[PDB]
Amino acid sequence: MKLEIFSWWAGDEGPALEALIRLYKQKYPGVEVINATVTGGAGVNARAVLKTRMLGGDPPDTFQVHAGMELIGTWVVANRMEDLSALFRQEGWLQAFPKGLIDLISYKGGIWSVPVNIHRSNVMWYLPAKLKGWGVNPPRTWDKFLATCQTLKQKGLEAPLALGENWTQQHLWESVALAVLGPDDWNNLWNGKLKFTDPKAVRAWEVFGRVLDCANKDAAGLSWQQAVDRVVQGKAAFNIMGDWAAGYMTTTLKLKPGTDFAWAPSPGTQGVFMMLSDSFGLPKGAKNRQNAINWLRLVGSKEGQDTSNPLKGSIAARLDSDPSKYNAYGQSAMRDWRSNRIVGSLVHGAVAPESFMSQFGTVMEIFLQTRNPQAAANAAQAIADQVGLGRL
Ligand SMILES: OC[C@H]1O[C@H](O)[C@H](O)[C@@H](O)[C@@H]1O
Repeated sequence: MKLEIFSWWAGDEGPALEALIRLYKQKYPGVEVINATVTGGAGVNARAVLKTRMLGGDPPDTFQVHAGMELIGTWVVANRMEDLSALFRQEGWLQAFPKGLIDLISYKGGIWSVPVNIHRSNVMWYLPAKLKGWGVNPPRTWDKFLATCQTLKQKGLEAPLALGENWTQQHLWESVALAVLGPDDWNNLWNGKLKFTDPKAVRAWEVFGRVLDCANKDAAGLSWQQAVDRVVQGKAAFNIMGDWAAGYMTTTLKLKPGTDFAWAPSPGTQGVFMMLSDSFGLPKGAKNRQNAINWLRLVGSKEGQDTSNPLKGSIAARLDSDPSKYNAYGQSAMRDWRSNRIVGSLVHGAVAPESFMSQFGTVMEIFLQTRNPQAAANAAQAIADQVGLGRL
């Protein structure tokens, strides 16, 4: 009796998953659970290893996968995933999750994964005590951000923005783009109505370039946790990162939300929640099909999601989640989830296929070397053209 769970929740990202695994082992003491993590922020490495396994005919029993185009445009269109519609009916999930989320996991009459959470991409983290020590406010626009960072450089803070490795630069970029375009034109990139070479979209890269000039010069070789650490250490003022950062700061670092650190929407994005969702499906050919199905039932449940997510920093996908189980960050994100305009993340798989996502890092590499907005814009457009962005 075995169950192999594939994810990128390694190291200090593992607490929430480990909690779910203990829960599963209580309910199913016969099953030896293989925690098959591929170490690497945002699943860049996991994606590559999964590809080797899936194409090799050796699927895991289930794998972490983002709801939306990431899920659909890779293993679903390849006809390698089981349709979960029957299970959704059995569990009452169609009424348990918001319709917008159901839509992301639905394609050609089937439902293809089970959401465990909602993360938000567009969060700016800072230490409200360090900001007072520097006598600045948390910036609500990119102009105020750029002006505040200049003040901080003047006051001796060399790199007021914390930044890490390539994907985290893309992560920053999607917040900047959302701010510059607004939610509708952000959405228009992904349906192909707005070209990346439109002056409106080129400007995303202009604003992004200036933001990049407030960042640490050693960013390329740092993990997302190391970039958060810079803020906690006061070697930076700000970091734009998903709310797994809140999980890191509370679960791992034992910091108190609101007093030891605070949060705001990414500058220029207040009122918009850029979402993503970690989900699990059922691969065809899974060696342990029933055990995996039982894992899906747990991750789709209120008991599972309200055990795991408070540790993670994400909120539950389930509408019936109990807010009393969440700290001050969790409860804030819960509120914004219900009230804000919702758009999806690029970097975390909601809005574009892996064909595009995987090549966006190359685009970002070339912006880092050229710092030419038009070149980057042109590169994103060529990629979109080559993959047929919008066809799914
Ligand atoms: O690795 C950092 C984060 O990246 C991913 O995009 C996941 O959706 C999230 O679960 C994870 O914490």
